Parts: sequence; C-alpha cells; structure tokens
Amino acid sequence: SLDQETVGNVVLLAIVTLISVVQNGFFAHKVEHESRTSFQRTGTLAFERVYTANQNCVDAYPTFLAVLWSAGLLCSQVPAAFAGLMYLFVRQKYFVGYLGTPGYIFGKRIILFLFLMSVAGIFNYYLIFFFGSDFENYIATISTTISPLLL
Amino acid sequence: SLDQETVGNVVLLAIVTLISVVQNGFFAHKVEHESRTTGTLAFERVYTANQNCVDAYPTFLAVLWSAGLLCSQVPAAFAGLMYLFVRQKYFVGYLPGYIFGKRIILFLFLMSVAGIFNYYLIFFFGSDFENYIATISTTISPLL
Amino acid sequence: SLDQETVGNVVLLAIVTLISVVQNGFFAHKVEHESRTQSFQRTGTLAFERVYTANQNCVDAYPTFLAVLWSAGLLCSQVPAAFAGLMYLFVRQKYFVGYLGPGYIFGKRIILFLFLMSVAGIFNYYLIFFFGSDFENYIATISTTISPL
Ligand SMILES: O=C(O)[C@@H](c1ccc(OCc2ccc3ccccc3n2)cc1)C1CCCC1
Ligand SMILES: O=C(O)[C@@H](c1ccc(OCc2ccc3ccccc3n2)cc1)C1CCCC1
Ligand SMILES: O=C(O)[C@@H](c1ccc(OCc2ccc3ccccc3n2)cc1)C1CCCC1
Ligand SMILES: [Ca+2]
Repeated sequence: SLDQETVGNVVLLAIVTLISVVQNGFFAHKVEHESRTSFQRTGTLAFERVYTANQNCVDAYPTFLAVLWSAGLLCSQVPAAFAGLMYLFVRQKYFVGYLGTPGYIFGKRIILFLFLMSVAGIFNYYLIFFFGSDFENYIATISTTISPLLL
Repeated sequence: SLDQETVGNVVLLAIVTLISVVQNGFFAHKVEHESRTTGTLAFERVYTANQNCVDAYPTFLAVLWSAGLLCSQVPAAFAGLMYLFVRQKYFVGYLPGYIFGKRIILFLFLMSVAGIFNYYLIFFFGSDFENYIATISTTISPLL
Repeated sequence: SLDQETVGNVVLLAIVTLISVVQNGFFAHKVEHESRTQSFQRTGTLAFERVYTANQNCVDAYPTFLAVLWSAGLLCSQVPAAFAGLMYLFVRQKYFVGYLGPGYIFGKRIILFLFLMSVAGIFNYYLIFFFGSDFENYIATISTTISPL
C-alpha cells in the first residue's frame, strides 16, 4: 500500500528481515523436532542443546532487527542489508555449533558495525539540519538588509 | 507526528499491535501471579507457555508489518487478529507443542513476498515507460 | 534513505532505541562473563542462574517496549514518548542490578503510559479524519446547489 519511492529505500532490508524470519522458523522447527523424539523446557541432552541455542538466538534478534533498520534507514541501505545477510550466516554457524558449544553472545562485530552506521546516520541528519537552518537564517537576514533597495 | 495519509496506511496494523501488547501483558501478569507464590507444576506451565509466546512474537511482528506495508493492510491486519485468537487458545491450553499459528505466519510471509514481487513489477514497468518515452522523444526530435 | 523531514520526526525515538541496544548488549555481556565461570546451559551456579533470569525477564519485555515506544512516538507525540522510553531504560537498569543482589514484571506504568499515548493518537487521527471527511461533504453539498449559479 506504501508508495513506490519508500519501498525502494527498504526493499533490501525487508528481504533480509524475511530471510531472518525463515531462519527463526528453521530454528524453531529444530526445537520442535528434538522435542518429539507434552512440551517441557527440560528433557534429553540433545533437546536442551537445541532449546538453549534457539533461546540464545531469540534473545538477540530484536536487537539485531532494531540496528538493521536503524542503519538501513538513517545511513545507507545496501551496506546495512549486506551486514544483515552476514549476521544470518554467522547465526546459522553459531546455531549448528550447538548441534554437536559456542558461548552466549555471537556476531558482536556485525551488531557493532550496524550500531556505528546508525550513529553515523544520526550525525549526518544533524549536519544537514543545522546546514538547512543556517541557510534559512542567512536568507532571512539578507531579505531584511536588501528590503529598502527594491523600493 | 506522521501525516494523515501515512497513518491511514498503518492504523489497522497499529491497532492489532496494541491488542497484542495487551495480550503480552496478560501473559506476563499470569506469570507474575504464579511467581510470587523447574519449580511448581503450575508455575512451570505458565512460564513455559509465556516463554513460547514471547519467543515467536518478534517474528510475528516482523511478518505482520512486512505484509501490511508491502502488500495490503486489511488482510494482514485480519490475519494478525487471527494470530491473537489462536495464541490465546494456545496459552490457555497449557494452563500442546512448541509451535503455534504456523499457517498465519506463513500466510503473512507469502503476502510480503507477493508485495515485493508487486513492487518490482511496477518498478520495471515504470522504467520501461520512461525508456519508451525517451525513445520517441529522440525519434520525433527534429520534427519539432 | 529516509528524507530529512521524516528523520526529524523519528530521531529521538531512534536515539532512545540505540541506547536500549547498548543496554541489551550490556546485559548480554553480564551473562557471557558469568557463563565462563561455569558447553553453555541454562541451569548451573546460583550466580549464573540469577543473571540469566534477570536478562531473560528484560528480553521478554523488550519487544513490547519497542512496540509501544514507536506507536506512541509516531502516532501521538515524539518528545514525551522518547522521554518515557528513556525513563524505562533507567528503571530497567535499576531492575537488572537489584535482581543480582523485584519480581517478574517491571516498568508497568511507563508501558501503560506509552500504550495510552498510542490509543490517544489513534483517536486523534480518527477525529481529524472524520472532520476532513465532513468538511469535504460540506463543500460538496454547497457546490451542488450553487452549480446553477
Ligand atoms: O517448521 C516448519 O514447518 C516451518 C515453520 C516454522 C514456524 C513457523 O511459524 C511459527 C514460528 C515462527 C517463528 C518462531 C520463532 C521462535 C519460536 C517459535 C516460532 N514459531 C512457520 C513455518 C519452518 C521449516 C523450514 C523453515 C520454516
Ligand atoms: O498489571 C498488569 O498485570 C498489566 C500489565 C503488565 C505488564 C505491563 O508492562 C510490562 C510488561 C509488558 C509486557 C511483557 C511481556 C512479557 C514479559 C513481561 C512483560 N512486562 C503493563 C501492564 C496487565 C493486566 C492485564 C493486561 C496488562
Ligand atoms: O560485550 C561487548 O563487548 C559489547 C557487545 C557487542 C555486541 C553484542 O551483541 C549484540 C547483542 C545485543 C543484545 C543481546 C541480547 C541478548 C543476547 C545477545 C545479544 N547480543 C553484545 C555485546 C558491549 C555490550 C555492552 C558493553 C559492551
Ligand atoms: Ca526469551
């Protein structure tokens, strides 16, 4: 329903979000599959490994999505989207590592890079805003100075 | 802060999201009610159910808004309202397996993909129209 | 990507969101550190379990927080929403620390406040929409009767 110009600024970010959704579903399926071989949080050693891995991924996901969209909207879409893809590859390798484990946190540098893009984007906005208001006051001061000349 | 036309494109999705928040709160309250009193069977049941609901919420929200913004608001919002009904019955039944509302999520995913495909069709058609006019403008240039 | 006018309507909410990201990272670091005193599991030392549960309680709440923060910020008014969001990050920090040395829920009133803002904004949208619809009908009713000059 949104306009053509807006969608073009977010389409790549949407694609990566949607792929991350497929991955979320894959992780969730692996939890379901290992639970079947009533649902509890405790069980077989194999189940607890998958459940933990999934939980570790779920915990970090809203953070990832927040920095993905911040970076993609405020800074530049392509690099953010590419880093978003890189995150998903790292997620996959992290999750598979538990199916043998790695620690609690993963993909620190990608989240950091996306966070850095978001800060760079906010600084960029303010540089343009202060430039715009500096240009506005410059015209308004001249208009008062040039005021008697045009009569 | 947003303008009238944009809010009209999200208002239904926003309402559905707010109802889910109330539902999230209700589940959380239910945990708190049992927490103050692998522990007790009663507490473990509510905590796990809530935990399963919380786990899937970001994904739900991602595909709800993707579908609503990229494809069409009404069907996405309605499917979202259906998720909340299914989710309520899933949580109450605990007091099933790990996953619920599988098909609604899939449907919202398919809407999003259909919306992206729709975007690309309009884009490539627009650039073709641009090139078409540019061609005739070059052909009928000297006749002016 | 986004235009200067739009960013201006979301910059404060973005800032509050990025600080919550830093806070989430801080909490996750607190889980990572205590997990190395222990293969990663959910159950272990009383020190690890308390930090893990604390983080988990915050993580359970976070998507609801973002939902109400942005709804309030975009549909009602940016400044108070971001301010309320910033208060949530303060209360949340007090919650996490105190948990290591409160129950499951925290920051209810801020969540409720951001929720009510969102509802208030939606109602405000419908007030302006129906007024704009009635104004459009009012001009049409005059135009159709004045048409024979
Ligand atoms: O397992 C299937 O059949 C699929 C599937 C699985 C789940 C779906 O949505 C529910 C859902 C979604 C995300 C969640 C995240 C955390 C916890 C539960 C969650 N639950 C839809 C399709 C997957 C198989 C290969 C990729 C998709
Ligand atoms: O007093 C109460 O129980 C209410 C309440 C409860 C919580 C609130 O926000 C914090 C919050 C929000 C969502 C969460 C999701 C998961 C875990 C904790 C969460 N924590 C606000 C009002 C509920 C009463 C019926 C519905 C709301
Ligand atoms: O620990 C570091 O060195 C940083 C760092 C950098 C990137 C991280 O991942 C993103 C992330 C964000 C939130 C999460 C929530 C739950 C599980 C994983 C999560 N993962 C984490 C920490 C900072 C953390 C606070 C001060 C240092
Ligand atoms: Ca969780």
